Amino acid sequence: FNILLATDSYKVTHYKQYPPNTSKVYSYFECREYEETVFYGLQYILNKYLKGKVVTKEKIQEAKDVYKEHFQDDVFNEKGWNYILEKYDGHLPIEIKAVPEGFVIPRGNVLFTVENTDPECYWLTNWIETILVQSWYPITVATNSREQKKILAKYLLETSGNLDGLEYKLHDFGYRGVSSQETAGIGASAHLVNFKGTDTVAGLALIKKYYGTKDPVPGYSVPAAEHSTITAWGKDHEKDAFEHIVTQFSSVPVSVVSDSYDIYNACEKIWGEDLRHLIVSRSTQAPLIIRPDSGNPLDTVLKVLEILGKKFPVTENSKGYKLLPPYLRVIQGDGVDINTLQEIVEGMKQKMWSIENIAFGSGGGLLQKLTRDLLNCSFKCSYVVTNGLGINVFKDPVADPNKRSKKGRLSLHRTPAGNFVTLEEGKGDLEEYGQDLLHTVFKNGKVTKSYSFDEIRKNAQLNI
Amino acid sequence: FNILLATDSYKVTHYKQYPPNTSKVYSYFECREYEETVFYGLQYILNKYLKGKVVTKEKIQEAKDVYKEHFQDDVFNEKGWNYILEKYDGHLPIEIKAVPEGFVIPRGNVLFTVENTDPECYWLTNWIETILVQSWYPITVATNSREQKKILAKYLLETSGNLDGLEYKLHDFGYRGVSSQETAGIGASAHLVNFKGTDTVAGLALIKKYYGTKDPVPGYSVPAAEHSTITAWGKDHEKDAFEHIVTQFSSVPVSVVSDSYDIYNACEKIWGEDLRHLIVSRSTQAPLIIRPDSGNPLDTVLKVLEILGKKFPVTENSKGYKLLPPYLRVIQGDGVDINTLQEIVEGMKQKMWSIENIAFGSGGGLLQKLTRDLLNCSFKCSYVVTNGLGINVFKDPVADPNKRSKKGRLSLHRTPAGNFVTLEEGKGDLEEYGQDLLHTVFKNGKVTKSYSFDEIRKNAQLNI
Ligand SMILES: NC(=O)c1ccc[n+]([C@@H]2O[C@H](COP(=O)(O)O)[C@@H](O)[C@H]2O)c1
Ligand SMILES: NC(=O)c1ccc[n+]([C@@H]2O[C@H](COP(=O)(O)O)[C@@H](O)[C@H]2O)c1
Ligand code: BEF
Ligand code: BEF
Ligand SMILES: [Mg+2]
Ligand SMILES: [Mg+2]
Ligand SMILES: [Mg+2]
Ligand SMILES: [Mg+2]
Repeated sequence: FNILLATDSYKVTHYKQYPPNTSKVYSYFECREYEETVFYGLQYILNKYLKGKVVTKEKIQEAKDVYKEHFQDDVFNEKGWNYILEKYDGHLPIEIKAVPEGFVIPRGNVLFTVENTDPECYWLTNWIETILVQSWYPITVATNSREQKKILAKYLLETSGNLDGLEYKLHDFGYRGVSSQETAGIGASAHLVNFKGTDTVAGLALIKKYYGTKDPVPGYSVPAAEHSTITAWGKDHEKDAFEHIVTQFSSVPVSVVSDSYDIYNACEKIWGEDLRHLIVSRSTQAPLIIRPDSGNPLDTVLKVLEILGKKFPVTENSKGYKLLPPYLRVIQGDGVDINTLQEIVEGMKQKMWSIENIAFGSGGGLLQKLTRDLLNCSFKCSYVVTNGLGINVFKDPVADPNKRSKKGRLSLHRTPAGNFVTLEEGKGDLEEYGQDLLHTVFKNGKVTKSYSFDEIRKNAQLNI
Repeated sequence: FNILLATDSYKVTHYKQYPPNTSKVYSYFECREYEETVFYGLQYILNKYLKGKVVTKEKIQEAKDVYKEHFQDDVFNEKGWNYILEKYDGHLPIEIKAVPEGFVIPRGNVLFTVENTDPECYWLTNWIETILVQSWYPITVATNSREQKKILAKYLLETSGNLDGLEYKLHDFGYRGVSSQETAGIGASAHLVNFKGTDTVAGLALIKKYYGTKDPVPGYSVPAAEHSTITAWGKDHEKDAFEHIVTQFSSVPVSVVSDSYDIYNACEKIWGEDLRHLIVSRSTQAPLIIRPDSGNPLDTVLKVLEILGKKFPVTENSKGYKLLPPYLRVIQGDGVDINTLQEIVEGMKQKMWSIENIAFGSGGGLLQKLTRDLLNCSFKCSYVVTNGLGINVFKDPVADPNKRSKKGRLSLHRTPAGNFVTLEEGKGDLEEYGQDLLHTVFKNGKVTKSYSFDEIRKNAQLNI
């Protein structure tokens, strides 16, 4: 990896465009006005890409040669990058201040700020915009995952009276549905801020290396079938497949995809009659988890539950909702996103089925069908010093007040009512709102403040 | 990177679920029934992740330790992975056959197949489903980018009579808007199959390393301002910023973002009056490219063109469409996706403006706002050998015929009319349809057939 080649091309040309005698460029990231966002993922970027000796003679030469062809011209700031190599042993003279990871902050607040610590390196602040702005992704995954946790918590509490099992109710199925291995690890880690169930194994190593947990692993899975392991037996032998699988995994939970040919026949006849003896004998710690995977998600879940309710001994819990026996559960992992998850739990509640009975899997909805524009994430210069004079700067496009940016040096504060406010124009310096909540997390090539994954999870808890 | 940790967790458990006495599992990828897809990106995955010694004693131990905690149980196929290590020096006994990269194939056709070449490794075929299915991403980017190229070609031809400059009409702005550095390189390389202009520098090294071009670089950029380089001058000094910037880049094309405060004022008064003398003196090879970046994209483009056409001499080309002088062009890089791109070129055509006048930048629309479901990309087992007998297998869920998969051994053929057909059930063996278009690209740890990026671009060309 070469940081000289990890920016938007145009930024290679910007050192020639700032006002002469500019000594400081100061910029900030916000999720510009999903009312609150989980701040998560900057620490991964600081450690993997920004800290330590990130400039060498070889990387400068590599970049020089690439840009000469890419621009068909010499624009590359060879001298400026060489200055960093010679003066600072290739450590970036940058200071980044940030809200603690895991913090849940309303939209429109400063989340981190970036500025150069050497006047010669005024151009460096925005060089690294591109790489820092990618923090949008773990923020957005963590935020959207937490929003689904809120929905699940509301309905689980209402239909059952407690939150038991909540952290296992939304399982990450998105490894194949993301755009890369690196994205899989980042997104899966962001989901694990809120939940514990994951099939996206890449998330584990990332958390272990960059954040750390008291537990050996931050997430867990269970054995589960896929269509190849059912259909390989042949269409006439779906029962033999089911029997073999539950018997191989007789003492741990096992998920078995049941819709290869006819989900309703599988539930009613195969599970509900032919193999019923192998289900009712299972432990509470080792249920069969039936997995439909096609059809209208709500309609399918309701009909599956109706079928099972007729074949197995249903109880009524203390809230008056129906509950399958403890050895039998359902997981819906097709077509799941925040919208359909809401539709399913509401439809279940309306038909008097406890949310205890169900869990969800989600792949693309969880890790891929998200963009930087969902929380309007963006990074802008708000302050410059030119000719020794500090100036508060901003953009304010006539036709889109939504793209208006903040002015001057920024700080994040608690209000007297304990909400958040971002103070502009250096007004934090007046101290009418107590101390700035941002902390220096990176300075001159070093990570200066860090959070464990356990701390992040605590910061990210729901109010309930 | 450890390929034992690069699968969906449940696949770790599948070796215990297939029918006993299974010696072969054979699987295929399709973009299940955007009528045609550009096949691109597999060669990256083969080289980066699948080839050579990918199993070691250490990687086996690491996976074993991780999975023991992840599953709270010892389900991991240590023996099976050890067998590959000892027998094949850690090289995967897998054969993959694929349509050539760059090929443009209608939906619902086999694009590649995967099978194990050693009966002991029947479980391996689908172990690597997760990593191979990520090919959805470069396929989908390449395909969506090419569809935008078709729109641009149609309107450019209609309004100008030719396709000159077509390959520079859609510029990749997506580096900050994708989910990771790795995704940035993959996505950017896929866009470069169709176009030559990019700010996502990461795409260049990926192409150079995995594909190769005769040209020094596969993509190019031009100097361009951003809001920090304009706003840093202070609000009252926008004209000074513009002047400094066009003067710094007087002999190459230069893009200058013009909407920091009031795009219409900037066009009519700053460029069109105060600095007009610095614009009309510019070369045809070094135009000013004015960049709006806010507002309704269609309304804004049209109003900018109207303003400019009143301040600069406009000609009428041989097709009857209005053309700005050659030293002046516009780039619209906000809110651009395939739908808004079509709306803008159509709106322009209606107001009699040549598409020669305009180019586009697109970030999230081009590289992030895409999912595996756009082309319905899926990987399924279609054939297995159990007890020495081959059986054709498939899923066919009752409530969604769209998830029905193909049966048996597959092959891809030209039809007598020159179209494509996927033959099922090993019917390609009858040779009634000319030769199979799938070629072995990977076998037993070796990449056996490779394509240059130049060949891919040729394969992916538009008809016209
Ligand atoms: N453990 C599992 O059951 C498991 C794991 C990974 C993916 N999947 C598949 O993921 C699909 C959902 O993916 P999307 O949410 O990306 O559409 C489901 O159809 C499911 O079959 C299932
Ligand atoms: N060379 C350039 O002009 C350039 C490069 C990269 C990103 N951008 C910015 O990208 C934004 C578009 O990004 P999205 O398409 O992801 O929304 C534009 O508003 C533009 O300012 C511009
Ligand atoms: F494994 Be099935 F095709 F979702
Ligand atoms: F650089 Be601008 F804020 F698009
Ligand atoms: Mg599925
Ligand atoms: Mg912009
Ligand atoms: Mg934007
Ligand atoms: Mg699917």
